Amino acid sequence: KKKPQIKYEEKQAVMPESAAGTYTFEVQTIDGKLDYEPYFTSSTLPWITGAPTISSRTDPNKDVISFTCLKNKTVWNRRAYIKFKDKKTGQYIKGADGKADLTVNIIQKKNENPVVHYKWVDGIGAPTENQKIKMKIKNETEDYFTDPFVFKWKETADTKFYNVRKLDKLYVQGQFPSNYFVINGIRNEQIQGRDISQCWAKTASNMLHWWFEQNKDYIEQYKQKAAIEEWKRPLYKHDYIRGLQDEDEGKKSNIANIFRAYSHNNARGGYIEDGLTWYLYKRDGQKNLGSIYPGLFNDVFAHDTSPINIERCETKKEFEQLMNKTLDNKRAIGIFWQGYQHAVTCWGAAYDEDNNIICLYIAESNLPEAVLYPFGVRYKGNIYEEAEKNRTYMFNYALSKPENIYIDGLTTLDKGEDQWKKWLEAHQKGE
Ligand SMILES: [K+]
Ligand SMILES: [K+]
Ligand SMILES: [K+]
Repeated sequence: KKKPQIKYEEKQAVMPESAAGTYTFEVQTIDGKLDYEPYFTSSTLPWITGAPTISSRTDPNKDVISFTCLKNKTVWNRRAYIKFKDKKTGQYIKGADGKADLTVNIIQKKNENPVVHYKWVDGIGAPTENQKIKMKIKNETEDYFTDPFVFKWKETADTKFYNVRKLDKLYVQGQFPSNYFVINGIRNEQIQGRDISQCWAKTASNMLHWWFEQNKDYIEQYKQKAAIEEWKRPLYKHDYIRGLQDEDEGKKSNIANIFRAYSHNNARGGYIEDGLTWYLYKRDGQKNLGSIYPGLFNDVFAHDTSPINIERCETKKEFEQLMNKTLDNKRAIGIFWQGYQHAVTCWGAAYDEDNNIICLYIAESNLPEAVLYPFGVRYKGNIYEEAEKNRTYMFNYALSKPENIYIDGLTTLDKGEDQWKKWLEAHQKGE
């Protein structure tokens, strides 16, 4: 009497559709019918209902194994594993090489028709359908990314986000104006500013434009009530001119021009939070960041009352908690990572029906178009039984082979409403 065995060609994944259902695969039964029991390697996987079972043994050559899945609402494949226990010995059955356990890889396919909702940074509106631009797949082929959340948000006269671009990247030698980089400075001096490594400053400038717009009425009062230092008076405005051609980027943003003319362009880079501090209040660390120190609202804010925060994330739970808190608190968003420290601005996020964050809409100062670009959000480990670390990779749809960008954290800028309120109540009490 030969011992019956089971076999399965492991290179064959079992791939159920995204729909809910009971799905099957076949296990070969050799020399009879082994007494075994299938088991998922994790029993707490929420999208699998119960254990797998042997649902038919009528064919002498094969067993049918069944398992039941919930609908995959997400835009990612998801993975489970089935092993088999010999019921007499209690031991896991060996695979073809005789050493590894026999393991069947289950990969339930993604939702091809997700319902997506969006959350944008407070005060910048939301894209109209006419402002959403589909994206060609690059290798530019004539294929397009076809998932609805993959769009560029085109800047127009009517859009309210900010995306200041690096003049060093836009510049075409011999075609752009020779004076493309010239800036008229605070003392009406002419300065040539370069921005090739100023990712951090472009991100700070975008956030500062948003902050000056949000706090426009407070800043008007501040200019009328504070004893402003004479040289700083021209800095209490923000001009961001939409509709300019690339050759005119030097005229587009007074804030970006201040960083370009008076900060540094060190190839190591800088930090978003340092640019934000430098613009808004005095701190000893930023003493030598530039050749001037704007510190425009030190009467309102100090480091103790700071509207700037820095937080890190290393899991899907950490990233999503941070993003949702920031978006629900009317804060602007800078994203950083070590690549030199890289920095971009985030203006919003796309969500699937499970509230997973699936895409970010990014002002990238290194990228050429006057648009926000979609950066897809992906994970390499399980998102149901999360490991100690599950980095939130970012996928640049615009690039022809997108290297993985592990988000390190978020530098955020709050409106500072309580601080502004306390400042204003203090002046009216003295009046
Ligand atoms: K689930
Ligand atoms: K099980
Ligand atoms: K998964």
